[PDB]
Amino acid sequence: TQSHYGQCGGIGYSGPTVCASGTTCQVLNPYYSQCL
Ligand SMILES: *[C@H]1O[C@H](CO)[C@@H](O)[C@H](O)[C@@H]1O[C@H]1O[C@H](CO)[C@@H](O)[C@H](O)[C@@H]1O
Repeated sequence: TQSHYGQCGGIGYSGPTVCASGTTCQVLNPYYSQCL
């Protein structure tokens, strides 16, 4: 899973998108979504 404060869903982001249990994937910007 993605770490806390990590990107959880960018458009074209091939890395860890699934937030860790206890973190919310908050889309902050078009490509930047962060596990908060
Ligand atoms: C958490 O770790 C992931 C890799 O294991 C990264 O992909 C994430 O973006 C996230 O890293 C960022 O946030 C953490 C918060 O603890 C910082 O420690 C990292 O340096 C980085 O800024």
